[PDB]
Amino acid sequence: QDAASGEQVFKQCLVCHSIGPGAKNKVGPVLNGLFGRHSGTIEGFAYSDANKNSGITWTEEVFREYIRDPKAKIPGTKMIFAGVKDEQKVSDLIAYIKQFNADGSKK
Ligand code: HEC
Repeated sequence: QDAASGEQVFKQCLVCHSIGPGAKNKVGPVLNGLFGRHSGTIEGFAYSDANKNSGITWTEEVFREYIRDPKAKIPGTKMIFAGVKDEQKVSDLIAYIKQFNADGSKK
């Protein structure tokens, strides 16, 4: 979707997550290079067993389902957040996050 627009939806996430150059782990783990990565693998982040042992691979479709209702997808997750219900917002959000490489540089 529209990355400029996803940047604004990302503000809800920024409180707990970093993205971009120099991103560091906070309440939540860095989101650089998210798509394609296996859940619970950012080094130095203390993941819940619920996330670490889930066996999830972060594809766009799986991100989509998770973000609408995190607790429904990963019961017991430390990510206590109501989710993003709006379809367009999710599509924008995806566009924004997809811009980043694992190192925080922009594709
Ligand atoms: C604090 C109140 C959070 C907000 C707001 C958002 N996230 Fe989050 N996120 C948070 C925690 C504590 C964790 C770890 C969960 C655990 O159970 O260990 C997470 C995790 C994620 C993940 C999975 C990451 C992985 O490496 O597997 C994703 C994909 C994720 N968070 C995305 C995300 C987005 C897109 C948000 C904005 C809508 C967002 N989170 C908000 C804490 C918090």
